[PDB]
Amino acid sequence: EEIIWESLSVDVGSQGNPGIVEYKGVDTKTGEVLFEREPIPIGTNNMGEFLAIVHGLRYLKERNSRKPIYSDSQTAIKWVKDKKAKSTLVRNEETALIWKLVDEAEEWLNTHTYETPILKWQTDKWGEIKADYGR
RNA sequence: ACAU
DNA sequence: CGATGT
Ligand SMILES: [K+]
Ligand SMILES: [Mn+2]
Ligand SMILES: [Mn+2]
Ligand SMILES: [Mn+2]
Ligand SMILES: [Mn+2]
Repeated sequence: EEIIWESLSVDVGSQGNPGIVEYKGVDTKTGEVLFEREPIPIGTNNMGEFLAIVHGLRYLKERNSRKPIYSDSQTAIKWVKDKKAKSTLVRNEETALIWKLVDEAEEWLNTHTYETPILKWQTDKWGEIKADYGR
């Protein structure tokens, strides 16, 4: 209904899907970039969206912030809620790195607590999420 | 059909 | 046009 401007917005960017994956988090109110992941050689859009939310959870918890997180990915929001990323990406030598990051994110979710609301950014009403890569 |  | 997901 209404944008919660006091929030963190996260998004994936990619070159190919599957392909090179990165993500970033920004202050929804100002667009200031708060964190950026170094590009990962092979992953999927949804894996990256998942890692971006989990990194946001860790970022906010470390600084004792109760702000919500916006994501535009229905899939990734559900995976975080389930603490399980149900990706179809083959597990092989080429995909080992992204799968290590995903498994490690799930492990974090299963060993830590948080109250952070994870909210759907309503692209159809509000335009692109402020962490979008412009591609 | 919806979300990327 | 193709791919990732519920
Ligand atoms: K979008
Ligand atoms: Mn997105
Ligand atoms: Mn796993
Ligand atoms: Mn985007
Ligand atoms: Mn895009």
